[PDB]
Amino acid sequence: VHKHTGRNCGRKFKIGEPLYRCHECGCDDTCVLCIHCFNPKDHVNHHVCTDICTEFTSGICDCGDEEAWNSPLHCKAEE
Ligand SMILES: [Zn+2]
Ligand SMILES: [Zn+2]
Ligand SMILES: [Zn+2]
Repeated sequence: VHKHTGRNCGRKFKIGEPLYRCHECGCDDTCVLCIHCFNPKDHVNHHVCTDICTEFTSGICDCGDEEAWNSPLHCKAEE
C-alpha cells in the first residue's frame, strides 16, 4: 500500500503521472502531492492545480513533510 505513516511520502513522479499543487496549502509552488496522497477533502474550494508530469518537472511527493504545508494534511492512502 502507498501508506507511509510517520514519515514523508517521497514518491518520485514519472512522465505522464498526475501531480497536485494547492495555492493555499502549499508552502511554495514546488510543493506537490501524488495521486495516492492528495485528499480532495483537504482542499474543498481551494485553488488546486493538477498537472501532468513531463521530462522537465521531475520531483517527489511532499505528503508528510510538514514543512512543505500550511495546513495539516490527511493522506488519502491512509484511508
Ligand atoms: Zn505521495
Ligand atoms: Zn501521503
Ligand atoms: Zn489546499
